[PDB]
Amino acid sequence: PSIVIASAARTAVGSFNGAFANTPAHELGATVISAVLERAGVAAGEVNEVILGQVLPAGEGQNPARQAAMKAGVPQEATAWGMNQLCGSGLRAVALGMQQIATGDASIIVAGGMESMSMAPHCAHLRGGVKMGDFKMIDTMIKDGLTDAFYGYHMGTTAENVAKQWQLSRDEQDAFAVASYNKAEAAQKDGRFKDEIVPFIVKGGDITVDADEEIRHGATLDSMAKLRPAFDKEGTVTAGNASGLNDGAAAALLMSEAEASRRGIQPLGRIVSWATVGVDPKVMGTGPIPASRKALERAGWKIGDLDLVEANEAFAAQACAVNKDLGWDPSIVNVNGGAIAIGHPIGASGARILNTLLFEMKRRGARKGLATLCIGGGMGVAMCIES
Amino acid sequence: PSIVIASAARTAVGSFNGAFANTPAHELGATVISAVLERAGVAAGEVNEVILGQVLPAGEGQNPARQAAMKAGVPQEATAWGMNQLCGSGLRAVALGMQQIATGDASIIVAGGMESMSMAPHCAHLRGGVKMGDFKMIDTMIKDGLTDAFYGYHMGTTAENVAKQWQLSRDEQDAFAVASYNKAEAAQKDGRFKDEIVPFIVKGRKGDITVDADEEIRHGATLDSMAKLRPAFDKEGTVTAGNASGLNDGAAAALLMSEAEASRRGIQPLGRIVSWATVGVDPKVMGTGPIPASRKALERAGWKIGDLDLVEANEAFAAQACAVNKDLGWDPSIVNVNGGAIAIGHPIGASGARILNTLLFEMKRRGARKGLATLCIGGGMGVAMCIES
Amino acid sequence: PSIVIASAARTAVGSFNGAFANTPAHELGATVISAVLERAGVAAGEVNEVILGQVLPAGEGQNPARQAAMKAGVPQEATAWGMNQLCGSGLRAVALGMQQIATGDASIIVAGGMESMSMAPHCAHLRGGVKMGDFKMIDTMIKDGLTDAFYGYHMGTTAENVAKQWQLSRDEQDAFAVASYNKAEAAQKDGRFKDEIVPFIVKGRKGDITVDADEEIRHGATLDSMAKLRPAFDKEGTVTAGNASGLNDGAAAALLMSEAEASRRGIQPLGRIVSWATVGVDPKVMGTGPIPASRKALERAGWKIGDLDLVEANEAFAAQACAVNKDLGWDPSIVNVNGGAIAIGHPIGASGARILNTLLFEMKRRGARKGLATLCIGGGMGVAMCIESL
Amino acid sequence: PSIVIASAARTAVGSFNGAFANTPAHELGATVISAVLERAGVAAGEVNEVILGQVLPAGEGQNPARQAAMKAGVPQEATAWGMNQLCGSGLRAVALGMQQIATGDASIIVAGGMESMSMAPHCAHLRGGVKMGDFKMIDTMIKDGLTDAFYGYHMGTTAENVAKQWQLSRDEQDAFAVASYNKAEAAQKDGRFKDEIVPFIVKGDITVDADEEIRHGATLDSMAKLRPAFDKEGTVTAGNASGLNDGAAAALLMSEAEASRRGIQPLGRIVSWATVGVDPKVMGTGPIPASRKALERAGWKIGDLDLVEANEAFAAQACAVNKDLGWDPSIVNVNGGAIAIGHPIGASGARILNTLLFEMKRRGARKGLATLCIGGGMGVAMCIESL
Ligand SMILES: CC(C)(COP(=O)(O)OP(=O)(O)OC[C@H]1O[C@@H](n2cnc3c(N)ncnc32)[C@H](O)[C@@H]1OP(=O)(O)O)[C@@H](O)C(=O)NCCC(=O)NCCS
Ligand SMILES: CC(C)(COP(=O)(O)OP(=O)(O)OC[C@H]1O[C@@H](n2cnc3c(N)ncnc32)[C@H](O)[C@@H]1OP(=O)(O)O)[C@@H](O)C(=O)NCCC(=O)NCCS
Ligand SMILES: CC(C)(COP(=O)(O)OP(=O)(O)OC[C@H]1O[C@@H](n2cnc3c(N)ncnc32)[C@H](O)[C@@H]1OP(=O)(O)O)[C@@H](O)C(=O)NCCC(=O)NCCS
Ligand SMILES: CC(C)(COP(=O)(O)OP(=O)(O)OC[C@H]1O[C@@H](n2cnc3c(N)ncnc32)[C@H](O)[C@@H]1OP(=O)(O)O)[C@@H](O)C(=O)NCCC(=O)NCCS
Repeated sequence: PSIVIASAARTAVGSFNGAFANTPAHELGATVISAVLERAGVAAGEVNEVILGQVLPAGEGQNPARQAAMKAGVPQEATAWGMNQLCGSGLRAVALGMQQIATGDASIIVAGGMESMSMAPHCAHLRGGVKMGDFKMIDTMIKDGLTDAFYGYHMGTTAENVAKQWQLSRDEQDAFAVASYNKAEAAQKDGRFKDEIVPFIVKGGDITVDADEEIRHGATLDSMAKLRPAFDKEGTVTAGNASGLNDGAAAALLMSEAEASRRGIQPLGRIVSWATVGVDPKVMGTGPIPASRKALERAGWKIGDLDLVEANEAFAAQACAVNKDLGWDPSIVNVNGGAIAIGHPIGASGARILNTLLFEMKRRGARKGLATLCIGGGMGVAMCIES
Repeated sequence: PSIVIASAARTAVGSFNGAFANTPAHELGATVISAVLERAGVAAGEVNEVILGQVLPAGEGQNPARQAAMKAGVPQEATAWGMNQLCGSGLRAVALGMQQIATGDASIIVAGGMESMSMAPHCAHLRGGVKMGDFKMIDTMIKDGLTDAFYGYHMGTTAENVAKQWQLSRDEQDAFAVASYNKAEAAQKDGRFKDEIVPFIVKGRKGDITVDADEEIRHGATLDSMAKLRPAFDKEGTVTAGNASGLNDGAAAALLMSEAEASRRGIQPLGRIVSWATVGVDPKVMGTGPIPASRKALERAGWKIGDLDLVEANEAFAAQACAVNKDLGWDPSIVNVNGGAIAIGHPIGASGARILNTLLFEMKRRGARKGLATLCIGGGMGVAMCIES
Repeated sequence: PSIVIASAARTAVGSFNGAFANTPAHELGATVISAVLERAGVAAGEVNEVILGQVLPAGEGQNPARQAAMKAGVPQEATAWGMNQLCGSGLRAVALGMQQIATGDASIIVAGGMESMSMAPHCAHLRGGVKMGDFKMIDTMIKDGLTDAFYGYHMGTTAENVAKQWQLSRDEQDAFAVASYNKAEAAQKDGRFKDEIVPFIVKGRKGDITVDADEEIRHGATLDSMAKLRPAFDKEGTVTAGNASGLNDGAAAALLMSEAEASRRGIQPLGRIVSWATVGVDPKVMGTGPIPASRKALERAGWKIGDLDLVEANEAFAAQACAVNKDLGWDPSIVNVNGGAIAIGHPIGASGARILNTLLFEMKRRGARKGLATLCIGGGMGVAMCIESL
Repeated sequence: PSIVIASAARTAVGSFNGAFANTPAHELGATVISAVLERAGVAAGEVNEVILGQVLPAGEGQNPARQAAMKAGVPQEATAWGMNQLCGSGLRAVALGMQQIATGDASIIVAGGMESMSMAPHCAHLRGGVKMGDFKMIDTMIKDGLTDAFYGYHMGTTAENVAKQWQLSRDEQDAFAVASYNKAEAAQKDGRFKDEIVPFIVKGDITVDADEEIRHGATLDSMAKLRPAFDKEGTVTAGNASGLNDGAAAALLMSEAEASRRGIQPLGRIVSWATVGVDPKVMGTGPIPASRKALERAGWKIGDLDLVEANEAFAAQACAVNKDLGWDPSIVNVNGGAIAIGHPIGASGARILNTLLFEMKRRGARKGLATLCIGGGMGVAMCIESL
């Protein structure tokens, strides 16, 4: 039961109300679905199932994963469904597609994630009727994506809990963000994102989007320190050291190692192990810590065996706590930047960092890799990759 | 790897804006999660993951499956997530939880579905701003749950295509519906739903109300009143409110573990999962989805259609249900012996686990050895699972 | 010039989300407009202008007063318009229609008010767009009708201000409310509302329903159940849902013409408008508006308070109504003889003309010569009108 | 009783979602109320009543006329109320305030209109509850301000009916619109709007003292390239029709004897007024019978008029009005009209009264006439004589 990633692709990460301001998530998803089939030389008729993670599907219609699969050219014989583990949806969907082939219930799976947070609507329950008084139109992006359902405050407040408990100062979080911007800004000019990015044509004059628009040029430590806190009047999490609201999609083509050998495909890597563990919702940013340990234990690897690490940077506070506890070399963690600079599409972030992990391992010849993210509500997910 | 269903439970199916009119889906889910743990003698601290299918989670908060697990008593160390394959979500989640234990990544899984379509809100994209003119507040239940995203018409229109293609008259669909109502009315009086139903406490402010009976079951469904109804989707069609399933709320789940685990704990499971399958079809005739799904599930299990002792085929529409029983050709006396969704109700996210609950307890109640549960899915898909006692 | 009220009519006052839950205000207005023409023997083609007070017209369309006139049969040559002085709109519209005839710019006026508080929609400004976060859908009835724009609290809080300054206890307000219910229930049983009420046919989906009785009047209002209610505006206050007027729908109007015109047509008018007045007060105690308005009206008419034979003072709240009767000092036995808005209902835009209808028909049945109608107005205003019989 | 206009003032007319995009109507009204008081030397404590026409007050609060009076300094002893006769509201309020003094029920009146069409909200009746299906959020500006309640189509459709019956071609309407822009742009450059306009401070603070709808260099070629805005094969376009605008205007009314006792030189004497209704299909023909009734009530002939202000709701309705009555077009809208200046529904009636009054004093005209059309099939006119 050896499962490999034959190919992977992702769209550029768009800013909130930016290039993808009016593009539904399934429009970004099918472009990625068509890319992983074209990059692997596999026809759409051979896909058995499409598994796309999505957190904000309100208003898009019946099963947006089916719409993305039908629009990419996957025939009606295949099936499609969506799943939601918040920020780990994109990565958990890859593990779920791996289990479909491992149990012998499928041969070729397209798994990933898609998210259009700009298209997230405002909602309100109006069936019972409002007899008298004002009622609130709730932002589904904030309520169903960014607000803890057990304590009522934003994910940024949970990052404040991580910063206060781990004793991470404002200057330590800002320096981590600037380092993420500098690595991401360098990677874009050097063209290290060109392989993983598939261009998306926004048919409006038509506009082709093939570059992450969240990268701001010349991020200075001085401009980072002038920002006001966004969640606590005297807090430490700001707009600079926290991930933003973004749109995008990413996916991967899954098949057995024997199947890839029969088709002459050179896969990006083999999925050797995965894990998901839950933590206290107050400190949801610490999720990747027990998940990465469980994944490495299942793979038989030590922390020193890792050659490349992709840890999602939801917040600068949560990212500092993860790298210090596990103790892995920070020079191999997010070599090309993180979500603070690239963007954070919730449903697609799991597959987004998997794309960056896969293409960078082949680019520099890394043998062992690990991708992990934190999940709102107090959870984590991790996956071990071997080239 | 042999995976068994150690226990199962479901809430009563409530009417649209009825007893559960103001109850969130995760509150119905938490009751079922606690029930399957109590009925199997398994503590909440041993659950590894909770998998709940849900189609309409807008406005309920971050990951309602996590909320249902935390409120049911499952500790924070465990994980939870939701999935969406429309009407087959409740049953696919059970197959997904079965795969978690088969691959050795988990030991005990709570899988099922929950749906509160009464709590489904109206929405509208307003970030760009409406400079001038009227805009529509869209019903998320209709848009994301009941409308085909490729052709724009309701699921009832796909049933009209099935009825015309299979040449099913208005009288044949009404006769199937009346049979479904009468079987459900008999099952309710005989108490055949008491074992599977777990009572839900509607915690109100002017008195608590206990719900332990499906309120959609209509007493004395007559063929004359069935023929008096108007078509609901085509001005000259055949599908009416009587021969079609309704809008409902409810939750259902099952406790999954290996056969060795149940033997170590002295647990007597309700059944072993022998096979499952999911196939896609044309969205125009999505009601024919269960036909190739049942064929692949039986083919994967090594069974023939004649080997089945009990059959649970979800009755999304009377037209779609008649075409399935006619194609496969199994004995209709073993299909939905206690009624179907036409009489009980059709909570989209929870229907897959709902009919699995009725299949499991009825197989135990009458000593059936082999069973099959199957549903159709909007967009042109089907899902099926074969159960052996 | 001498302007008289040739005829008057009003619909039954409907409960909030009751019989008129889905009937637009102009549908109730058209019924009343047709009634005052039939009761006076005046054809619709003779009306020069229709003046209808309305406070909550959002969502009803372009100028609902014009819609009510066109549906009642008033030809397109005539004009129609709406005005808004809150709770005094129905009565101010009559004074405004009288001025149209006084200045010689019109001959026959249909003036009154209409209100459908059940049909008042929720609204929100969405042109700029909500980039991120929740926004509020505002109840237009609460915001534009029942909330003071200067202090932000409900009209019921202004009644609490009146109760504190006049030292009106909960027991006195409850006793005033129970007395209002018993007078209204007695008047309804005796049929004293039949003349003023015109039946309204609720064109529904499963058959037409005729409404000809005020449905807010509850039979057998007890002081014990009144005292068990909780305060509705202050957690430790005195104004409750029982001693305060409710949310209601309805319409009322009158046909105005000169005394010489009515004499030429052989019409016996209901009364002569002798004087009117409107004065403003502090918005904190808006319920005291009728005190300076009634005095200014009596001064303009040359009357003293003792000359009045009948008084119709709108009962917005039990606190404001008790403070008005104590200041002016008129005999309470001649004030609201058939009950008030606490029992009948308070459709804001139409209440001014509603109590004018009750004053006019009660003056004719008992032979009263001098009458006065007055109401309080949100924001700190009052309006009053003096009527003399013919 | 002879009633005069002691003073008049108006704000600059703002574009839809322009300088007044977030300014409530009563904020514009208070500025105008304070202006007419200062220009006449009359204190706010002397005002008896404020009468402001307003058509779209949804969401602004209880009686916006009272809010404008309280903020302008008018004491609580005075009264205030709003009225609604659509487009003729601003001018009818002046006639109503004139009647208050004629009957001896008031001495000093501030009458006019105010409108903030940008602040008009979307609404929907939700008390009964929407059990199932989609419902519409209704634009109160379109529904309660611009849509005929008897035939269901826009006011621009009624102008199409006017154009067909009088046989007014597209070229004639475009030439009328361009002429209106050129007259308004010339008057602005020469400063003929400076006297009537009171500057408004949009609280960086921004001072607005110029009508922002006036476009410099309006060409006939770009006018003819525009598409019809109400009928796919119609003749009314965005260029030959008035727009959606915000603004306020008012006037100070008192008896001629009162002004003489105060040493005030009035802008004019109100000699007559009239309002007549017409068929709602051709509501633009309202000024035709209304102006005749006003002239008949004043004892004047059409040839006696020295200056005319006829609101330009549409180029089609304005051409039909000038042709029927037959007055000299060289004395009609000498400084431009609503096609170039703007058309704030509640304030347009008083807006053209301001333009008529200051232009009559500027050139020494003795007799004037202001008139507008009203949705639903009505018209209003007023005759002014200088003193
Ligand atoms: C930033 C956030 C908190 C919302 O605040 P926001 O108003 O939308 O942020 P904006 O970009 O619109 O404005 C931020 C300001 O800081 C400035 N700024 C932001 N990042 C900066 C940087 N890195 N360097 C310098 N300046 C910066 C922006 O230009 C902007 O300027 P302004 O003061 O004129 O507005 C949003 O990113 C957020 O909600 N993040 C949560 C992500 C999350 O929780 N994901 C869940 C996974 S746990
Ligand atoms: C069919 C549907 C439109 C029904 O609409 P509905 O009008 O709200 O259904 P209701 O029962 O509330 O109203 C139906 C009317 O017929 C009556 N009626 C319905 N079923 C009846 C029956 N079986 N016997 C007798 N009378 C019946 C009802 O009492 C009601 O009375 P009314 O005429 O006074 O209104 C809706 O339930 C539906 O869309 N179902 C399919 C949803 C779906 O897609 N499910 C998943 C399949 S993929
Ligand atoms: C006072 C007010 C807030 C009440 O809100 P409400 O929810 O509609 O009050 P309700 O009538 O629906 O219910 C009140 C309760 O008291 C009871 N009650 C009301 N009046 C009663 C009476 N006269 N005697 C005995 N019991 C009474 C009702 O039955 C109800 O009990 P329930 O809830 O168990 O059924 C509302 O009527 C209001 O806003 N009034 C303002 C009037 C106003 O401002 N007018 C403008 C003039 S300035
Ligand atoms: C006609 C109306 C719909 C305007 O159309 P609109 O949707 O607002 O579109 P716009 O106003 O932004 O103008 C549209 C285009 O015409 C162009 N245009 C407008 N006026 C122009 C002019 N005078 N000369 C040349 N070009 C012009 C604009 O630049 C714009 O070009 P763009 O689309 O590339 O940005 C609106 O102004 C209206 O309804 N007016 C009627 C008001 C009314 O009836 N009041 C009641 C009277 S009784």
